[PDB]
Amino acid sequence: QEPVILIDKIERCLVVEWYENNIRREQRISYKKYGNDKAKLRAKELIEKLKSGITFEQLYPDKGPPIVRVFENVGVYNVSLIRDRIEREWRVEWLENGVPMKARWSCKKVGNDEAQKRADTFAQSMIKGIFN
DNA sequence: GGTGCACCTAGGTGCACC
DNA sequence: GGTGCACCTAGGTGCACC
Repeated sequence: QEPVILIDKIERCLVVEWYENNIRREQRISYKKYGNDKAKLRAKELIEKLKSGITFEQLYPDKGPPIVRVFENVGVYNVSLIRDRIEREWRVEWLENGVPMKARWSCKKVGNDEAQKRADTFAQSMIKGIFN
């Protein structure tokens, strides 16, 4: 169930295959392009990142569903953090007095990193109990 | 036949420009 | 302040050399 390096001599590429929950996911590294030494090193780098706890989506957000829910229904307020590729924005959803509410930050303005930082700071500070 | 450098392309991304 | 559209990187492959 740990991440593993596979060889595809027909495609002339490595394949780093690992399992999250019960789903398998692979990432190809062509040694036709990168070469044997570089490919093995970059695959090691990805192995290191997966050892750190990084998930699939934060590595390849381009791949997967358009709307991704980082977490949802967090106890009270049912706080949720969402990444939306269609509208290219970071959103937070919660329930204040049984009322659905949401905020959004664009990525076109500040970028993926700052938009995630502001949405995360907003959401976790909401869980701390200091926002209206 | 195997290998990897050198190009090429499509699509995400975020800055500049008002 | 919001967009358009100039960049950038990843992914794919031909092509002289082992």
